[PDB]
Amino acid sequence: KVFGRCELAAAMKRHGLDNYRGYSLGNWVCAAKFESNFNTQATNRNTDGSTDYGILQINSRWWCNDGRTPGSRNLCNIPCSALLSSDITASVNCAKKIVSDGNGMNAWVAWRNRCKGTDVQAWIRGCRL
Ligand SMILES: [Cl-]
Ligand SMILES: [Cl-]
Repeated sequence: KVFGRCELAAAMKRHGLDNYRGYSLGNWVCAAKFESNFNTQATNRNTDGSTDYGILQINSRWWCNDGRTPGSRNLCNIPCSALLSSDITASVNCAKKIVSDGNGMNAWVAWRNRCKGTDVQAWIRGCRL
């Protein structure tokens, strides 16, 4: 599924991401835009052999099992394919574990490079929330 910007903001708010660990909703919408272009089916392979999955590009080295990332962990206890669903619940629940892990949203390279320190409220402007 490719979400609209406001549709995704609404879904994320419903799932408890607005101000989760102090990160306002716009941060999450911005991260999703630049990680996946709001596409739940996005995948990208990394040089180390791991793959990033779904709307928030969650990585198989640590967070999910894809059966092809040797010696990896599965800290979210889910198959990586669950992160590609039209239902964002699994992605949100895993993202909450990631952002609690110590480096906050800096875990997402696109967030650090393209959202951090910018006017992220713009991402939710105009939306019925
Ligand atoms: Cl915001
Ligand atoms: Cl933080």
